[PDB]
Amino acid sequence: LTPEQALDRLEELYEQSVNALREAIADYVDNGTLPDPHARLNGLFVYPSLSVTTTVTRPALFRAYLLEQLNLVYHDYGAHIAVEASHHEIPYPYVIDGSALTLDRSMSAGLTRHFPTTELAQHFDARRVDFSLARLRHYTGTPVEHFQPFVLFTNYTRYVDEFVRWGCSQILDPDSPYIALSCAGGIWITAEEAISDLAWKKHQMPAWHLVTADGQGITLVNIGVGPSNAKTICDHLAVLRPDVWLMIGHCGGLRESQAIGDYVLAHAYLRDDHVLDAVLPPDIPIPSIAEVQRALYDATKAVSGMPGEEVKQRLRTGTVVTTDDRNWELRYSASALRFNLSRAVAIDMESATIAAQGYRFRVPYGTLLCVSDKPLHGEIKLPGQANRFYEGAISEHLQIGIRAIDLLRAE
Amino acid sequence: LTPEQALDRLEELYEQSVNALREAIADYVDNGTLPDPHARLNGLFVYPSLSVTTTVTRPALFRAYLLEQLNLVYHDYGAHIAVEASHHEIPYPYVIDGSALTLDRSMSAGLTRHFPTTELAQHFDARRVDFSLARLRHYTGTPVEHFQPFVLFTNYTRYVDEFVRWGCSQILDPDSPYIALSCAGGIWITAEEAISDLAWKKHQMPAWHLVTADGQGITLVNIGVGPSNAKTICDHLAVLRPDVWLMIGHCGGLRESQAIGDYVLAHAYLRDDHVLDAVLPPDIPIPSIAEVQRALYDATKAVSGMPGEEVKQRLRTGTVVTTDDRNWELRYSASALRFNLSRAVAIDMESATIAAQGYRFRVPYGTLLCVSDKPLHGEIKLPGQANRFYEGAISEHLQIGIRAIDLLRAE
Amino acid sequence: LTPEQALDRLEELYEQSVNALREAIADYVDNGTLPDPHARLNGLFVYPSLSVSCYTTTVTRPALFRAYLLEQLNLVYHDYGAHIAVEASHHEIPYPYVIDGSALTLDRSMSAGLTRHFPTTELASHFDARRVDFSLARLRHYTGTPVEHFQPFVLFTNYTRYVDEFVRWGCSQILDPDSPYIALSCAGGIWITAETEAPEEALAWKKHQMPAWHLVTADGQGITLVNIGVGPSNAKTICDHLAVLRPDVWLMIGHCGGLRESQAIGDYVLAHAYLRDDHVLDAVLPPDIPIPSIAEVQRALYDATKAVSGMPGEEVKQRLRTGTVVTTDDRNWELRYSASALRFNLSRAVAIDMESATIAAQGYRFRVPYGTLLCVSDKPLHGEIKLPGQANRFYEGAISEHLQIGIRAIDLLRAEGD
Amino acid sequence: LTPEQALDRLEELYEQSVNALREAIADYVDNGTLPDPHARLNGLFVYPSLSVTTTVTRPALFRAYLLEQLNLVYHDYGAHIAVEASHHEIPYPYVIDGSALTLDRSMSAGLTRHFPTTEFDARRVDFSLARLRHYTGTPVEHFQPFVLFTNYTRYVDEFVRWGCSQILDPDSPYIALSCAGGIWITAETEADLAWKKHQMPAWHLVTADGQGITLVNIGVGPSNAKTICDHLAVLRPDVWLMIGHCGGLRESQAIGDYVLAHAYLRDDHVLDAVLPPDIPIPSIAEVQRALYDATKAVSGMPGEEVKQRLRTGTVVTTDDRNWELRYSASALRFNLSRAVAIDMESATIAAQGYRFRVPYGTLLCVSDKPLHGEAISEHLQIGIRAIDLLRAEG
Amino acid sequence: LTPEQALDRLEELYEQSVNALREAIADYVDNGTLPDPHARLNGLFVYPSLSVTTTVTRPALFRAYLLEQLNLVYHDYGAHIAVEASHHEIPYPYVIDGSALTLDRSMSAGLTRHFPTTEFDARRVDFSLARLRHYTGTPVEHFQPFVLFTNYTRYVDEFVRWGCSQILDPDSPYIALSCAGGIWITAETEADLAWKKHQMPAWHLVTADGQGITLVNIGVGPSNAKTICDHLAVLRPDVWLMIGHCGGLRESQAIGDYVLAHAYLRDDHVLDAVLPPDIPIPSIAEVQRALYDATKAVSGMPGEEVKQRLRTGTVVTTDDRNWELRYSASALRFNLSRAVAIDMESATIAAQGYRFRVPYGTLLCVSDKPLHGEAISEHLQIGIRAIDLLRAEG
Repeated sequence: LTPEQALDRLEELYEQSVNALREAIADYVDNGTLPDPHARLNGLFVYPSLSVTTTVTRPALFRAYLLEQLNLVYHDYGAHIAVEASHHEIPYPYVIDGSALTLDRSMSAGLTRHFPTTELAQHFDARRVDFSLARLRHYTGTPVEHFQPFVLFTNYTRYVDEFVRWGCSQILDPDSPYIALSCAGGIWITAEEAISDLAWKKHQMPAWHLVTADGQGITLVNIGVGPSNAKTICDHLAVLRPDVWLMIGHCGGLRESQAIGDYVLAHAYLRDDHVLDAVLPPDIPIPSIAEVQRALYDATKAVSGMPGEEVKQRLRTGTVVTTDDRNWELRYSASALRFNLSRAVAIDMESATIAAQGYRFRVPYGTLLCVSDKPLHGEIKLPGQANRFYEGAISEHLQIGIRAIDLLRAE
Repeated sequence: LTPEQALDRLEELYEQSVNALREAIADYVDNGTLPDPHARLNGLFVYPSLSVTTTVTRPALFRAYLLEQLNLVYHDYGAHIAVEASHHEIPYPYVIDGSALTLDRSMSAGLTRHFPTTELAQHFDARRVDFSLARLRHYTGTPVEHFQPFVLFTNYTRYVDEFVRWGCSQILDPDSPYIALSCAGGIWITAEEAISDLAWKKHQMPAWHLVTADGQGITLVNIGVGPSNAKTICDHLAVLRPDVWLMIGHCGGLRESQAIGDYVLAHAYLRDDHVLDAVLPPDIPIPSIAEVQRALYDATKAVSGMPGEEVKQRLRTGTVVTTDDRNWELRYSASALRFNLSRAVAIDMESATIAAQGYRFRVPYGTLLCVSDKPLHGEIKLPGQANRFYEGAISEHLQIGIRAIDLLRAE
Repeated sequence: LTPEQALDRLEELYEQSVNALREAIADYVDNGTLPDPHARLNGLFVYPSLSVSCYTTTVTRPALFRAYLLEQLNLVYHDYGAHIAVEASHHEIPYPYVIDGSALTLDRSMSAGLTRHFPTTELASHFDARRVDFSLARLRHYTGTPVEHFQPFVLFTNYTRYVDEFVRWGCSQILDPDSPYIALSCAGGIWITAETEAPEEALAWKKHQMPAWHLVTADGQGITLVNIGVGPSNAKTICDHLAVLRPDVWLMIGHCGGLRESQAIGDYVLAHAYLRDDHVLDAVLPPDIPIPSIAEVQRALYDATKAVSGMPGEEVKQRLRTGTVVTTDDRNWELRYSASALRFNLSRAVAIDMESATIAAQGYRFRVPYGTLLCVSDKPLHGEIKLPGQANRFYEGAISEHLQIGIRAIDLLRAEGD
Repeated sequence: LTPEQALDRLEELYEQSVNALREAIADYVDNGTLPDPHARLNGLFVYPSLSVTTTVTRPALFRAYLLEQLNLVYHDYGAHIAVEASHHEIPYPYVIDGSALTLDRSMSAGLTRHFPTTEFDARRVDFSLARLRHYTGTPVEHFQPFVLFTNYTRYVDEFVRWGCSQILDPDSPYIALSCAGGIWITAETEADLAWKKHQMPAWHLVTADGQGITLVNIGVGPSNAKTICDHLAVLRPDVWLMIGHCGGLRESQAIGDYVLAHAYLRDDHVLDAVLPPDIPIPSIAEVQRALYDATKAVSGMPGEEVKQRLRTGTVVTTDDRNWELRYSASALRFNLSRAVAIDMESATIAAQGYRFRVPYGTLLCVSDKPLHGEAISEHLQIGIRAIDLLRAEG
Repeated sequence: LTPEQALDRLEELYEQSVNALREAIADYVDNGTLPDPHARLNGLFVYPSLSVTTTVTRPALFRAYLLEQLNLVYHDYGAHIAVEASHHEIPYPYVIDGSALTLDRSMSAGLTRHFPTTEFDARRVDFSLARLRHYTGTPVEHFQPFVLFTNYTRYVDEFVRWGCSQILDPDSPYIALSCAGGIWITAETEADLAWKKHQMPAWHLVTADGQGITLVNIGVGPSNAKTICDHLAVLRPDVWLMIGHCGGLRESQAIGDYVLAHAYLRDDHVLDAVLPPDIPIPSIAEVQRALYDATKAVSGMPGEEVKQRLRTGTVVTTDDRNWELRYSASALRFNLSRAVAIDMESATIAAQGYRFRVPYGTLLCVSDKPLHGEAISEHLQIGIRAIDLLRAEG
């Protein structure tokens, strides 16, 4: 029972099963020692279990989060918690923290035919959480410990450049909460090269964390383009239960009055990204969150300078069409009717996906896009072709994103 | 050209074609006189046309609205308007304002084989507008002239009772803007029987208008139950281009914490009403309007008494499931998964339909439902079975609806 | 236990359970006391169970279904020498079902308290007790009349004018001492017999969504007229509940839109098929499951139209068209005729309405004989659009006969049950 | 504008083009001469169109039908009758119904290049008239207006036998039995292999006025059923009945029992595109009634007994002959549709009949109880009495 | 556990139940005696199951297959072989393959009530073994592992003729030609009507080791095609080829040209439920190559000329024989699929072959140019050379 209690038993049974297995395996490599099926059947290396009931892992990492939710039940429901051993063995690939010193084909087949491996045919159960922690590091090029609870998603490396910039000067100012910058390379920064000409080549979703003492900083992930890996990153960032993730990206404005550099606030999404159709049908509505919508509207106002509802000029609120087909223009004729029915105000390739994932995993979400092109009105040009109007508004766009996270953290 | 101009030509050519036809027909009844095909081919009785371009009707009725939009283009675009005669004849059934003195089968077939009738195989063109004006009167039991721009939709005759109550005492108070009450019976009221034990039998969607000098009062329509005639009423009320219509109804609460009498603010809709699937697919998102959402939230706060965000107790915001199958409970098992995916917070039979119609016709919309039952938690009972908790909150519910219209009119 | 004894026990037992629960609730509303887990685990307020042999079911309101239950129980008892068992079951009656209609609703010490310590409704022969109470609780509300007044022959109408005619005919019918119709149960609680003063008022449309009217006979074999409004929703709804009363037949008598050039307002349409565009039943009965027509009902409706109307051969051949009826949930279907045109053509649609297919599909689902006899009140595709209740002399003058045919078919059908 | 000669006028314009076409091509094959391109546009080969507007063809055999059709339009509303040339040239292959070419693709390379090719109106009926004679071992001129459909050789035999019994006895109205393979039997004659030479052989039992029975043995599956009806439709039959065997789905019914369809569960798939499965196909009351009577009589049931061997319900037509291998899946639908019997051509004949305005019905005989683990001449006689009954009330 | 006797052990358990079953029912029909209910549970009628787990039946003919299968499991991994009784009773109708009952529904009312009824494992293969002999005029014991599929009687004849030429000449390996209708021809003998008695007749050209060709003439449409394959599959053929005619869809190709399928546009509908149309059906390279070779040889093309008469592409199989009547609709898809020819059974044989792991291929001959307005023995010979070639590399 009790808060501070069980939480130590978890770490106990956890590190208990982890080293047991890490050893058993070593005992098998250059020896061939088989683990005792009895001690195993009793939990030689099984994931800690906790009831009040689902198995957990890396309790030390989710330490804080587990307490914040632990006593928040004890001190008002009088429930007991009998942390013990579950009936789910930890897959060995997860106990080899770091890299894996390979063996030959026969040895590896033995690991498979004798020890516990991954089992597809099986919220957030110990196994699913470990699955996403493994990948998250690989995709982002950073440790899971540095991840902050307020994340920003971008599709322009220019934005990462700025972030790291702003993030360093912030580490230098003693009046700033930010004390360090975890970079996709695996380097820490404190009080000129945080950007590596090797992160992009090595990680397809490089992240950058602006850490704070209390662990309430800003994390930025460059998810790249497309609904597919926008869905990917979210499947994983979900296990760290973020407070909110915002899509700060570029889009094609679909209305006449829009100007390159204007902003779009999505209050609905036309889901033509396909990727999540089987686990969340296109007819299941994904609403906007009043809190984030307001933080976004306010931040645009604050940073913009547009007095009161003057923002109404360069800031439109409407539905966004997210598609997995970048060259939709080749098929405008077909898309025309759906764009008209949905009164679409803009089109991009990640928004809806991010929003729906936020919706699926109960993670607050929002999208603030920047018009960087006008496909149906001539004036054709996308990010990277010298649009002084869009480029000359990236800092501004990124600022808005940060102000918003500020407004949200304030609550 | 010009505002005050053309607007008089419209009424001119209109009343011109209307009497011409009304006469021509009389000339045919007890005479058999055929109208001159030449004068006809030149516009003996054709709908006034207006370009800057779509045909119009009853210009006198849409007088105000046509000006508000007329000069609002002249005084800032320097465009000319050549009102003339269109190439669309007015169907005779519309020129017989009131009732139709019948003839025999041979005479009626002659009207058909010789004069202009309704043509299905053909925004808001003269013909479609006349179609809806004809029906609107019949369905509501009131003249089209009394309709106010702020309408309320209810599904409980109890609410109409209250409205008429409150509406009469308001006509008496000289400090009230309201100067009269147009009743579904066809009676006017000024400064004890506005409710007729014959309106409900004669009209399936009785309305009640609380008129004002400036014509900015509150109109209430009892649409009945079901998505089908919720779609019906809207197809018509659209031609009078209302400023907003709100669904003030009862619903089944789907969450445990909800209490009979609580309120639900829809921020999204699970469209299982089917009725609008062919003209607006279930995957086309219907967002909420920030203005109405706020007017509704504020009004609930104001009238409720719940301090600040205390409303959070008896007021939930979430997606609503609208269905055309009232006995959904017989099929809970099937509906379970979709209710869970959509995180449904309540279920009713008109909301989504009203919202989508509002969305289709660019008419601001919103829904404030009152939990009058809890299907998945025992505590079973619907409106009319003596729920002192729901009934003892109808005035309150109706007040909220009115406060909201007040907040919206204030803008 | 003999059939008649099985019914007496079901009654005594049911009433015992109802009363036990009403009482236990009063003790709670006052002394704040509640029932014992033991007494309940035995069956303090539990529905009785009826078993035969091995089929078994829970039963509710036995007195209301006595004739029905007796008929089925007698059959298997005498003809198959079956054994009948009656006794407590393991399903408690949900307290709302013992309240009746209205109750003493006060505070949270009630609403929340009741469902906390007493039996509530938990979703997850043909129909079991809870399923039947569900529908029984609502018929009352929807129709404005006691469930025990419903007759086994039902007539569904979509226009108030039919109710007017039905009530006239009925009133003048109970006034004829050699007629089987003895009383007229009206929506609102009004009961009309011979020794009744002022039968003229026999406001119901304000208080009830689908008011009903019953012309009862000494043996419950009269005629029930339910005026369902408009649309597939309500049709589906009323039928869900009306099915538990196990009706002999339900007929849809109402107006429709004739879709053929040669049709004349006032003409009749005998449906022999349905293009289901009502959507309301797609999930539980896909549109590809055919809804056939019942030969005996077709025959009764065909024969009644002839007899009652007096139409001779050729007149019948033209005024009484028999084909496919399309039912839609979109009243303003005209606004998009192009889209509908194609479907109408493939189905050789003879008419379009808003409740037909739904009624028939429901009858099909619940094994209740069904049929449709509509009357053309306008011609949407040929220059005569009109909403029921406007100036339309030819149709209004057709209503009385249309009703008579419906009553004749029922009379003809009741007469064939041998 | 005269409903009579007008049929003869159009009749003239047909040979006026048939002769022209044959001649023109008879030349090219020899002399190599190509017809005047101007003569073509003039209307050298086109069909004789009509107006009251549509082209026609083979007015010869369609005389009765045609005359007995236009008259209803004249002596009942007096309509303008127009009979001239059309802008549609007859396809050269529909004109080889007189001779029999043996050339080749090259010796035809010009036939397609120069002469008019193929690329209910005239072109439509021609398409069917052609094939119709190939699928059956008979000429279109022998087809009777009352058709029976079968899928069991035992019925053809049982039929050919019965026919002859009637073909000789002067009392009967049946004069000659047109057989599959160009054969022709008359009262003055004596008593094969059509099954190898024809996908779907037929056997007509002609009469003076041509109001006798005609039996076509369709293949199996809904493909053939649809196919044969597309062509037959062109002769405007008065009614066609599917009389076949089926698997009984109810515990009650016994092998030999009859099933009368009152609805169809269409799993035949073949007509889904032109007629979506949600379109309902009703049963014809008079045909339903005929089959019922024909059964009551020929069976020997007083008027109730019949219901112990006769069953009315919804039939399921599938293109999956081995549907049993996956009944687990079918089950829900069979239950939902309260299925009574299952076969492979019924709904298809019914639906096709419904599309071409041809009265239809099906009388099936249970030949297997697939869900339970478990007469011919009579079955056929029933079809006959039903046909003859329907002919009477007509 | 001995891969040999084990096949004989299971073989024993079969007759151990076949004999039992027949006996038991031979009694009831006479004495009226019902078998010990305890004897049944004991395993009186059940099938001889296997484990290495699945029942088996008719191990007799399946000896070669069976032995030559278990061995691969022993001499390659040494697996436990279990051969005992199963919990599945043999359906009484699958045992009437010795006698021939003539009773009736009532005289069988008990057969179903008392005895075991019908309500790839054992029950499955039995289902096919039965029917397979009814659809073809031949016994399952004469089926060769190399099958050819046809839809044109001209091919059977062309085939039966050729076979005999080989059946007599001692040099050839073909010894006897099993014919449709129980007929059996040998080098010592002389030289019909199967077409009337069988939906799909077959004609085997047996050899000592039973590695000869076998020709089945399937009906028309994909229903028959699917149906025949469901049963044939049970004999585990080595390969079956569809050699039929088709309509050419390309301006180039000429009547008589050949079409080799490299993909299928499935509009046959019949296999949509068990194998959704989005599942791709690939072509077998070795079979594609065989047909290509067989064509190059038998045609007389040096190694290029062939491409002027031979075309490889995607075939469209439809259940709509008169698809032309609505080509307007088909057009988009034919274009999208770059369709080359259209037929009614190809994709169906292909898909079915793909489901049962049976090498497949189709060689079609253009017999019509429907979109343009416009050899047999060779076609058949090609099929042969392809078959014989594939037999060689095996």
